[PDB]
Amino acid sequence: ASVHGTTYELLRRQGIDTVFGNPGSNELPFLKDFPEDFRYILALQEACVVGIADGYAQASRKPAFINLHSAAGTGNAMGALSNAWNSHSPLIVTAGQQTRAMIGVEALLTNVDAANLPRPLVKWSYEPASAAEVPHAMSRAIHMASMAPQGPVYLSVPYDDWDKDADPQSHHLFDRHVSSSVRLNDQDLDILVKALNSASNPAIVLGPDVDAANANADCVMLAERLKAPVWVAPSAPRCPFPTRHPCFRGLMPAGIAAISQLLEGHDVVLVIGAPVFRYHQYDPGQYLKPGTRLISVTCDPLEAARAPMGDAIVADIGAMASALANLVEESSRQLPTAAPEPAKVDQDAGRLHPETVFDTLNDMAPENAIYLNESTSTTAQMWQRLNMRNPGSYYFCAAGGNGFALPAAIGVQLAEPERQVIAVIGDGSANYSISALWTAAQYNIPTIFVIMNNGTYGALRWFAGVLEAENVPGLDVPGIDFRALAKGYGVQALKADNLEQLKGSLQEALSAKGPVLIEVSTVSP
Amino acid sequence: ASVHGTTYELLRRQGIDTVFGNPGSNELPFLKDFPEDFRYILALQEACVVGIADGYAQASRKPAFINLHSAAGTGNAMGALSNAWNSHSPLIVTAGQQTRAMIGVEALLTNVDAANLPRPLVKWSYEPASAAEVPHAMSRAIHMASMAPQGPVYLSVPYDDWDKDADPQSHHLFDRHVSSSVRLNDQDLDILVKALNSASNPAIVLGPDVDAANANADCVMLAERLKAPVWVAPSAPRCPFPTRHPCFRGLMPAGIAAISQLLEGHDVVLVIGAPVFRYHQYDPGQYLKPGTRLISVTCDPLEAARAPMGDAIVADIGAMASALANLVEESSRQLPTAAPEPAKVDQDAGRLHPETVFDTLNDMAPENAIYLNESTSTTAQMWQRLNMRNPGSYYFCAAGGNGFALPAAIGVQLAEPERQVIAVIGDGSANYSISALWTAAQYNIPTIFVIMNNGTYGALRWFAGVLEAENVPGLDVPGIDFRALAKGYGVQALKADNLEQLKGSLQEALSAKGPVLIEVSTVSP
Amino acid sequence: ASVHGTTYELLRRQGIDTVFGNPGSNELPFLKDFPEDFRYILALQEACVVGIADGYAQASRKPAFINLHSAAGTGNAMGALSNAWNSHSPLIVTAGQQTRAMIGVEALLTNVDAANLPRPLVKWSYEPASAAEVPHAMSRAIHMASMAPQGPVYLSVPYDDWDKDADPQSHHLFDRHVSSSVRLNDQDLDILVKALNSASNPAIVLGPDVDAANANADCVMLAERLKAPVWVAPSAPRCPFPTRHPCFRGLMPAGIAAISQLLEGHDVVLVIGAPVFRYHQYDPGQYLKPGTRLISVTCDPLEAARAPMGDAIVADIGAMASALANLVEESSRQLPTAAPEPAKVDQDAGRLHPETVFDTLNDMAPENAIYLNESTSTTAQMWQRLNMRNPGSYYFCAAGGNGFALPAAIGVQLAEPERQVIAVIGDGSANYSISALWTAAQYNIPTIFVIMNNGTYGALRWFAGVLEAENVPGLDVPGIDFRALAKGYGVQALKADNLEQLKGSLQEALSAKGPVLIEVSTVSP
Ligand SMILES: Cc1ncc(Cn2c(C)c(CCOP(=O)(O)OP(=O)(O)O)sc2=O)c(N)n1
Ligand SMILES: Cc1ncc(Cn2c(C)c(CCOP(=O)(O)OP(=O)(O)O)sc2=O)c(N)n1
Ligand SMILES: Cc1ncc(Cn2c(C)c(CCOP(=O)(O)OP(=O)(O)O)sc2=O)c(N)n1
Ligand SMILES: [Ca+2]
Ligand SMILES: [Ca+2]
Ligand SMILES: [Ca+2]
Ligand SMILES: [Ca+2]
Ligand SMILES: [Ca+2]
Ligand SMILES: [Ca+2]
Ligand code: NA
Repeated sequence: ASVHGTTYELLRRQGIDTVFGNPGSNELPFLKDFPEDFRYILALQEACVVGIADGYAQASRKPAFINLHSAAGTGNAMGALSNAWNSHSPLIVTAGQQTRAMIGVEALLTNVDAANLPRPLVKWSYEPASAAEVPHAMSRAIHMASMAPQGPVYLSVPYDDWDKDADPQSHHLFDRHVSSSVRLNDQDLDILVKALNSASNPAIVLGPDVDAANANADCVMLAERLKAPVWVAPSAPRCPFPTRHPCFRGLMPAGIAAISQLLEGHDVVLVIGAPVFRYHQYDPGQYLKPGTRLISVTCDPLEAARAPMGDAIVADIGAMASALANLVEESSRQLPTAAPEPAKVDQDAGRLHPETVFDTLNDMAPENAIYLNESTSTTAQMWQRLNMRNPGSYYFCAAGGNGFALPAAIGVQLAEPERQVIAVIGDGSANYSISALWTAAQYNIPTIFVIMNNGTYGALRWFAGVLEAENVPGLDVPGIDFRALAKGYGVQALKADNLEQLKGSLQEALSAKGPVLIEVSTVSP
Repeated sequence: ASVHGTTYELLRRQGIDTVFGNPGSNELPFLKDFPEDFRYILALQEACVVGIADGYAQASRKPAFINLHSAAGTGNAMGALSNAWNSHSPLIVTAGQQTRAMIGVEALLTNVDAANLPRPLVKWSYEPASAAEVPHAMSRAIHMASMAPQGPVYLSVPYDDWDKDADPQSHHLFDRHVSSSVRLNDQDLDILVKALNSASNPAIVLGPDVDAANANADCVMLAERLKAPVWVAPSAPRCPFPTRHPCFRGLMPAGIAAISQLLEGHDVVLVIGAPVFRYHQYDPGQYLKPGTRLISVTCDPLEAARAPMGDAIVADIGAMASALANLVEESSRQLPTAAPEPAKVDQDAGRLHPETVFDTLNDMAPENAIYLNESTSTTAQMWQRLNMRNPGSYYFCAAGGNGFALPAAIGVQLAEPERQVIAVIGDGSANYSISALWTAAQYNIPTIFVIMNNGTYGALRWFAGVLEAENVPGLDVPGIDFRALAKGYGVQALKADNLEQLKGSLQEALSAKGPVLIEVSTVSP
Repeated sequence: ASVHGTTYELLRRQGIDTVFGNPGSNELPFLKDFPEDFRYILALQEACVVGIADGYAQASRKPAFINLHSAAGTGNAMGALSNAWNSHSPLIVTAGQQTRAMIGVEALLTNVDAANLPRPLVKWSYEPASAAEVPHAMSRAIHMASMAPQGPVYLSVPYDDWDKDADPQSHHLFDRHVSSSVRLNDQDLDILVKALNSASNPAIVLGPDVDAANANADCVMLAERLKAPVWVAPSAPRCPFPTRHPCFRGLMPAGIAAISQLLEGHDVVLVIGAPVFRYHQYDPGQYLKPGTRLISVTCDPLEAARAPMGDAIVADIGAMASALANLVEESSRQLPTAAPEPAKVDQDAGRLHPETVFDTLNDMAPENAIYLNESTSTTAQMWQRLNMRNPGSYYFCAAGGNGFALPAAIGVQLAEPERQVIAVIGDGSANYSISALWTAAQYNIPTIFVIMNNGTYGALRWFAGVLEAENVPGLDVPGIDFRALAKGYGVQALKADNLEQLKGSLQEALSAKGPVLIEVSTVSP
């Protein structure tokens, strides 16, 4: 067998059947004779390729396979890898290298010092020392991406390797099963459970790895047993809990003092599947108030090490959530009371308030819709106004890097063909990965893109106000016609200048058979 | 003085007056109170920011200053840095970091292990250990980018540093002058000159660092004195010689055997300002034939070390070209005969052959036009058909990374307001950095963009044919309306489906007062 | 509180009370006002410092704290870190940096790009962005070294940081408890247990992480229940099993084909706490024979990913060994039969055969002796001839790097004051870290050093024979007087030229009150 044949066999035996890519010359020997059981998803720029793959991996809860071109293609994807690192996304990033005989001379298209290029945003990064090693290196990449804590990995392959003979012993790779589905030992788990059972006023904080593990339902059982309020950890990349459940208390503010004040009076705070914590604004004060102690369950040693307070347990979130939910006592305390609905903001017949947009989406969207957020000044309102009952219903750029949601929404829609994806993206953010629209058109992936057009980088105006910074350039983005961009890439487009038009546009989009972009004129901040 | 005030003073004292950027939260404390004598050029995605800055630096022959956001913004620019590394572009890349007090916790927007992120594509990469060090670190960045061999550098700055007090001793930085304008010692230079004077059939090969040094005219004098044919080294990022001068012989083929065959019979081959050599296709054979010896003058130790043959001298290209041109004897040999004009290809009333497009551009464009090339299957024809008399007249992605020419053409046009820039970009390549169009519209930078639309990644079909690779996915890019994309970003747009319309479109574009995009229907390969 | 006071409080609250070091100027602000409850162990060269700390950490099963000087001191320790990486040794390596105000100028003693220096041999490597972050960075280092898979970490601290004010919120660091004591979920653990219970001819292979976890006794119970033979994985850094237990089968040969042949006929091979596998010689063939399947339990994702065959589970070795030992059925198969004693080799009245030395050690040493091995040509005989009943009884350089055993034996003896340590070290290996002898003398740490003096690098002669390599220089090390070296560093020294003198020398050494070196004249290979 060739390295080509052996590697595609390994991939299919490990459950991989899709290549997200933008091709180049070093990759043609890999892509040729493309197997009939695989499918290739082209995107026009590598941030788009990786964003699509990332949404697909996060929603499908399985690794996604990517093929990029050498250093320039890898480099174009590096901002997307920033986000994937902070979402623990299992991404297998492969890139083609020059033929081994010209790597030394640094021929055009040589990826120099290739393994160092995507560092520090990958868990593992490698270029094999010979062609026959390629399948074994691919096996390493698959497992490194997939083991807890999941994350992106990188493999560079000289183009001449694919046609070489494989090692006959590579067959031992095909059916390897690697598990990290582990939980705390019984003795120590009993100590934790007793601490939770004994707490007088526990609180629960959940992060993205809960949703990645599909631990959401177990966390609902845990919160119901403990009679405990539940928040989402700050800067949330995913939604780990039903947002209208009576225990839900919303998105935590991303500040040190704000969080310790919120937790004041809670004796035990159990954090599951989050860093402790993804603060943003500097809001100095106490990490925790006297009387509060914190216990974190995390799948990532790096998160456990860097928490500034609390105890930690490094284990699989699915296994731990299941065990805790099933072991804790039912407390005799009263179940928390559901938060009241948000108020309707006043809305005239002109430009839309973001609150109106989210209320209207909540009214019109299916109950199993999936939302993505890159409308960066409106996140708090989004979290208050969308009832997200089901797992896998929300994604936000985990590193804060714009350019995620537009492509990721396409990947999510590919992963979840029966759940309508609705990406709510600001006019600023829409540009970073605009060409991803083309992939939705070409493959008829029926994502709805809602562009919140207020003419400015609103979240930067917000932060400038926090800093009391004046005379800052570069904050306005006038003069973009998003319907023309959508037409450019073959996507049906609508505009909503007022509420009547927003309702009409959403009704048309929801009954369309392909992707649709709606440009919404929103109020300037 | 604050670090902010001191750093802008250093920048202006070192000749920097423009910030190319896409802002974020960590950068607002740098950008605030933006000085009145500076200008800020916004682009909508970081590949665009860096491409614009790169074109500006290459055309202006001076460093360009960039400001990006943390890891995600830096990462989005990494493919652009691939190209800048191989063009020796003097780019000062700055990125904002989180406040020092939350770097440890890895708050949102922390750039983890920041200096390793852009490696291996930068000459120098650093995050200062204290606020007061920032001006001194900026000084290092300026000089590292600017000294031979020029190239990109990276500086990460915690956002809280800018308001801190500067070191009063930072004033010693402001007027430092650093020179690398050096040439081989007299004794050894005399030996080289005697070898050139003695040669029976010398040849000259020129690379991009000739054009970067503005050594072009000196190289013309040298070639005229030596009566020697002149080629351009393969995979050429710039044009180092007048393309209708009698000595000019065109772009070398990017293959080992092809080059040694071309040089056969030349006893001494003098390479100036090029790697030896940027081959692409694998074309194995002799590096040089018996009877040919090679001497390379390069500004880059890495190029001198990796050449597989020849002697080398590491020195400034401007200083060496001037010295050689003025020291060599005038040979009594006959001056080489100019190459004949290319033939007109047959052209019917339908889709355009690329050769027709280039002939028409050559007929209609001003004599001091500047061209950029990202029409990757048509490079050889472009080189044959455009008379480029002047320095600074051609740019092509030096690492082969698509996404350079569209933004770079804007930067070049900014650098050269009196020379009409015409970027010839394939339909595939146009997408990588499409949002750069917006910057041309907003700042009214009157670049002309000629989109060669053949529906496919033609150069990849070419390489697949070289490999005899079949059943490759992802090679076609149907369904893009470039006039709608241009309208999306505010750029006037025209379409040319035939030669009559191409002439009309070019006449309109050349008399327009702002940027113009022309979508040209070209023949499918 | 100062950073100094806060950091020593963190250290003592996390169980650290000893600093292994070689001081320098950048470290004096850390070491000053040294707390009375700590002790400082000086060694004369940094390979020695780290080797001592490594033996201490491995034997004490807890992290060891090291302080080295800047880049040169860190660099001198890098070979020792090679070994520590492959033994999963929890080492907290700190090094002093220049004052922040001169880092930029690169004053003498600046550690440039410090965090990259010990890479790739550390799990985590960092220099804090401010003085107030130092305690939090130290907390990260402690936990990163200590969490599974344990390993070395690196922290660089500018010397001016220690006297700065600490953050009052650093107290939350002091009592953090971080656990990685995890095991496979119940459902999947039951599947594994059923597979073991069902096996017709199981085999067990154990590696060093068993001994690190003190899982040895659980592995004895497991082997007795399963009625299974037990080997030690190749290139063994530790001894995980009693070597005279009836199930024990010895050290595996370090070759692919040799291992698959050894395992032939075993239907299920359970590997615990080892890489799969640390082969040495290239012995190509089948990784496993038909009929054998492999299951690995490893604490290290990197080991699970790179195994070329088998299933894997990533979990804590102590927790998994305990669970398996207690859950499996007692098989009705007959218990394996103990291996017979090794034969006595013929020995005349002259130079000693290594087999004689090991037999004599086994006869004379206490039953709870601890051995170290850096007599590299005699490892197989050592493993056959020493009855090691107890955990923590054997150490060998895990990366194969000479210079470990001499210092490590001192650290082990410090960790285990009531168990006599006997380091068996070749004449070649003894030189790498010879100055470590001084630390044994100064602190009266009563290690016995047995120098096997055959005049040559015997293991290299062995490998040269495997390669059929001739005319190799540098293999002989004549002319070293080890008694004079021992006298140089204050250690009592004896010589044994024959068996009578070996017995007499060992009797004297075993009844000495301090360290003793015995130079043994062994047969030349
Ligand atoms: C890759 C990248 N570049 C720049 C930024 C900075 N950035 C920018 C540019 C934001 C503004 C986005 O504007 P929008 O129109 O999408 O939404 P709002 O107007 O609601 O903020 S939010 C933010 O953090 C970033 N985080 N990531
Ligand atoms: C960043 C990046 N991604 C992908 C490629 C691979 N690539 C691609 C995708 C080419 C085709 C460009 O198509 P075009 O329409 O711009 O021009 P032609 O049809 O004339 O080739 S040429 C080439 O090397 C690359 N070099 N750089
Ligand atoms: C730091 C280091 N340097 C060199 C070696 C090479 N080396 C050397 C030099 C060996 C010979 C050791 O000789 P010895 O006298 O200690 O024992 P033997 O004569 O029994 O081999 S074994 C071995 O791998 C190494 N592994 N590590
Ligand atoms: Ca098919
Ligand atoms: Ca906006
Ligand atoms: Ca002005
Ligand atoms: Ca094309
Ligand atoms: Ca004391
Ligand atoms: Ca020896
Ligand atoms: Na990098």
